[PDB]
Amino acid sequence: SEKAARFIRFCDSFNIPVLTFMDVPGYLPGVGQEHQGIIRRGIKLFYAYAESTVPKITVITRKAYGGGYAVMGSRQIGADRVMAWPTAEIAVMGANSAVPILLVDDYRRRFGNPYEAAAHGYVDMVISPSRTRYEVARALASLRNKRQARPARKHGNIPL
Amino acid sequence: TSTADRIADLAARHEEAVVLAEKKAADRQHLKGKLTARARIDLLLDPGSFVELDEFVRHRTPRPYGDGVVTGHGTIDGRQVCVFSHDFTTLGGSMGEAFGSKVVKIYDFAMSVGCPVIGINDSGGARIQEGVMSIAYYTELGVRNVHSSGVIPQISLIMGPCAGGSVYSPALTDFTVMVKDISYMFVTGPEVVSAVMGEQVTAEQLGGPAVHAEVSGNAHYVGDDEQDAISWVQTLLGYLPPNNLDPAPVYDHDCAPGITEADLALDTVIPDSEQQVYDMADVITAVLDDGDYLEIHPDFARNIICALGRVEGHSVAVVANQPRHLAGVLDIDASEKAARFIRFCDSFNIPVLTFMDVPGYLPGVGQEHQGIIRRGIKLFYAYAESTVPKITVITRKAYGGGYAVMGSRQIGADRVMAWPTAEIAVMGARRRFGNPYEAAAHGYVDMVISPSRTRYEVARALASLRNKRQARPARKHGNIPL
Amino acid sequence: STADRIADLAARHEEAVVLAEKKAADRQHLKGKLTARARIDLLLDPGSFVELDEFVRHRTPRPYGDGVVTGHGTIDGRQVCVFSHDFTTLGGSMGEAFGSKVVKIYDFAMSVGCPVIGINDSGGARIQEGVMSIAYYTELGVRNVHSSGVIPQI
Ligand SMILES: CCCCCC(=O)SCCNC(=O)CCNC(=O)[C@H](O)C(C)(C)COP(=O)(O)OP(=O)(O)OC[C@H]1O[C@@H](n2cnc3c(N)ncnc32)[C@H](O)[C@@H]1OP(=O)(O)O
Repeated sequence: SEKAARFIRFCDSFNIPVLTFMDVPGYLPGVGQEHQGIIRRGIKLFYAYAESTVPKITVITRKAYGGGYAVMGSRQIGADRVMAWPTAEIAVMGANSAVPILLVDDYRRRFGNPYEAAAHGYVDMVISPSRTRYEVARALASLRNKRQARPARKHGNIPL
Repeated sequence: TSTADRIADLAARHEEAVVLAEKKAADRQHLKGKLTARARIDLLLDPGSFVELDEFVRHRTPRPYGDGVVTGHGTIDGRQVCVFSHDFTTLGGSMGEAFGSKVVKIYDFAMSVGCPVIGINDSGGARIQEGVMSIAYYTELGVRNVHSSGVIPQISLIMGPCAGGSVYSPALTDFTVMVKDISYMFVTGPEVVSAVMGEQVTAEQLGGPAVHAEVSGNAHYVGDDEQDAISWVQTLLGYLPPNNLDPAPVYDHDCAPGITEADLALDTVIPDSEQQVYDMADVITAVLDDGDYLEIHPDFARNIICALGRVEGHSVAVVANQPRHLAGVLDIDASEKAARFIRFCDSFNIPVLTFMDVPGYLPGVGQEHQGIIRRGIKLFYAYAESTVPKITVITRKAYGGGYAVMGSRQIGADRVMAWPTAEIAVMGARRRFGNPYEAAAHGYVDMVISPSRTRYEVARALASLRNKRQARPARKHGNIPL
Repeated sequence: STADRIADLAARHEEAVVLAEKKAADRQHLKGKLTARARIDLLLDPGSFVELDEFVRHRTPRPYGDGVVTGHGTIDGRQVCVFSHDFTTLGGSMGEAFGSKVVKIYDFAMSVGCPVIGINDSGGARIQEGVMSIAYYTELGVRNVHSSGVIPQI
């Protein structure tokens, strides 16, 4: 998170578009990461994406769960174009952790695909992987004149 | 049908939304020793000031009113604030689309008029039943935290088990306040940790108030009970402006125009012996009105102090090295605790008052491999970027990089005064260098004063600097190390 | 000893502010002139003067303050910045320490937006310091120019 966060804020400061290739199970839980502050330090990546105003294209190759999906250049966090491969899995959780809240599991493959997210317009395209380059290139071309306003402030108060 | 029928029908829906639902939720949260969402709002807000919004919102597809959250605005000590409060009894407090809509609306209002947002959390995070949609709304909320950052004060009360987005949004707000025994914070709960990683940990070991108040740093304060937490938040708001444009409150004061006994005591507070320590709070209290201050992160990085007080009725931010813990050295934790504090205060135009007694940085493999260079430099960045008035009082040790960082003149402090016990040098030990007079010769300190004049000089410096204005770099934002 | 260190500060304070004022009055009254401090007390409201860089010294006699009294105070309740040359000490000549002290209070006045009164009484440039004395004259001039029409200058 800290590696990618400062990378993104840097690129946003010098107007380099950010292209995200996403396949994320989520944030890493467990006592090691909590006592070291994963809650506020992993969220630095969220701040970085939402703060940025450069064009942002996202390709979802496979896993897209929970906070990982939110942070990794989702549409709601400010991505201009979100395209998904058919192998994309967009859900709040994996089926192994969501269903011990009722093998009524592979009916949780309601979510094992991108088509619910596509139904709500949370992804813009469901493409064959071979068209990725094509679709990235034109998306980047379409976004070069993007302009976005920024909050009126001395500076924000990013978690430290 | 009739007009009277429709008005009686509205009264009936309102009894079900506010009375019946509340009694049901009180019964189920009694199982856990907790108050209800509405009870918490009534403890927080001025009596009779609460205006509830979206009372009759329901999920689309049992569809209770509110979908598990109570939103609205009110006043705290006469000034307007916006509030939302999770209902853990409805689906574990998880956010669905109706839930998220209510929160998104209340945040949009607070951004629109520029008042603080108090979020009262008691939630499992994102509602699994709604899939992508719940994640979408929590992201909208987090985006609004980010666009609010440094624009309106944001305060989170953690008052139950909290996971996922229910800890992610608080982390983006300015202050997180937990409550003893009843609250927790983790990415995901202990049973998911067991099924996935799989470690066998108790909730208190994984993310209890003590873990976050003393180890991770995620909690700025832990209240003994809910009302203690809520009372802390009310006191905190009493120091802060509503937004980053309008001024902080000014209270009247009983400060003494001459020199008192408490001022004279500062002349004897520093021990004669260098390996004897003292309590920096004994210095802090002699300067601040009524000797009072609200301390941020009191149980975390106790080798530095961060507090808000008042000088002549004006809000003042205090950063001070505490010699009673780890000799008052700087480590990673003290650096990041004071760094974020200073940046918050600079965002909201609170002047920073620094008491320096710093022998240097904590040495060791633990510090160096855990990133003391890029994490400790955050305090340097915080000071150098700030434009608020900065006054620094140097009481004793002031060596090397520690001297540089703690609000020296060169890093941008507007006023630096030194006590005769101050030792400003590259390193210690020949004690013709054990004083502030080489620094005073170069002008690096502006004044060498008897300690008892501290309160008098600080008060006059702050007043001299109320109209300070300083230009900022032309940029979208900086690139502070993370 | 802490009490010793405070006592020592009291001693140096009196060689910088009190005794130097006696010697400076003795030599300037001979010429029908007041001293830098007495002029500051005539200018500012009683008890409002806050003196800065009292113990500044030049680098290479190294008197405290290097020949200029600087600080801020009030005139009829409103804030002003002030500097006052001490013609007795080192001729009131422009050195690097001297110029630093005046630059500091000019930066302060530009920072907080208050007028600056400068009381001039000077034999010119400290020649031993060479081009540095020029460098600091120029620095002050530039601050006069960036202040021009922004804060009043007397
Ligand atoms: C600011 C940045 C925002 C970013 C946005 C994001 O990325 S959001 C990240 C995405 N993922 C998350 O937020 C999920 C994190 N939450 C979790 O992992 C889990 O919910 C948990 C750790 C709280 C486990 O809670 P438990 O159910 O074991 O606790 P408990 O048994 O007391 O809960 C009682 C009731 O609440 C239900 N419940 C609890 N959490 C729920 C949830 N998240 N969604 C739906 N239902 C939930 C349970 O079904 C149960 O219902 P019944 O009593 O009726 O049986």
